[PDB]
Amino acid sequence: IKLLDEFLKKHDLTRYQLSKLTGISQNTLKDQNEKPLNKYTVSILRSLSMISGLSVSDVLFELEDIEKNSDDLAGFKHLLDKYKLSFPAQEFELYCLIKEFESANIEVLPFTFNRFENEEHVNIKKDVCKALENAITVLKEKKNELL
Amino acid sequence: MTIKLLDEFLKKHDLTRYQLSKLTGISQNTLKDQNEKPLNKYTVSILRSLSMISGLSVSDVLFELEDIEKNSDDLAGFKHLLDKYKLSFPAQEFELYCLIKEFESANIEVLPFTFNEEHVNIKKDVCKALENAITVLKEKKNELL
Repeated sequence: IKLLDEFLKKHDLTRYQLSKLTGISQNTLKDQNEKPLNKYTVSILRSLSMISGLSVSDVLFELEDIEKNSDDLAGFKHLLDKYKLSFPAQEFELYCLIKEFESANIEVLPFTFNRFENEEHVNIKKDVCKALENAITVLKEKKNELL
Repeated sequence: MTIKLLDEFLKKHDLTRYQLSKLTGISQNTLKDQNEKPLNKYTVSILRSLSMISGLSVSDVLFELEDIEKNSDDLAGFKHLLDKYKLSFPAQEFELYCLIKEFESANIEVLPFTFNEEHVNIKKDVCKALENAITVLKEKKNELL
């Protein structure tokens, strides 16, 4: 999806402009465009803040939000796309936990749902919400065992 | 001032580099290297690891690090001035800090502001000096946008 370009495009900006403003080379920025958010430096956040008018904090949040929307979310993307559901706060919380584990070099095995998808549900939205809350809880408990 | 950002952060949260290394598997010598870096070199990965161990959101971690950095920054000459007269203007100091770091991220040097007129209200006058300097950097930035 290319994270840097998505942010720039959201604000009607280009890597062309960013390169002229900052002196950062065209190929460096093409590289930057391929990087996952975990590789972004505060320096790049500051450059984007400068050109976009957003605080550094708000730049990071918009990039997180863009990344979150293309992320596998450890298997939940499939479930959310399939059933056409949206739980913004919970999805973001799950995303942040997943990225914490990644930053600690700890693998997060995908949540899987083959029994869930091969069973009847009274309310699918309620049931997926519950599954997402349950996944958040397991990841919090997994984190707690490390602290 | 070349304050050790990582240690200052961890110390404020009763944490050590040793604990951070335990959590993340990042070797203690790598964290010693990390401790020597200015904030502009910090990755989101590091911010996330600090968020994980501290219980603070990534946003709150970033802001704490920025505040630590800002409070030891030369502020293009204003630190000496602010220290001399024992004055504090947190929002204005931070806005000046933010602009300076924007320019540094754009490989643009900010030379220090230079400073015997009469002052009845030194608080007020240094505050305007600071506000004036902010405007200068904003105009300099606007010319580039």
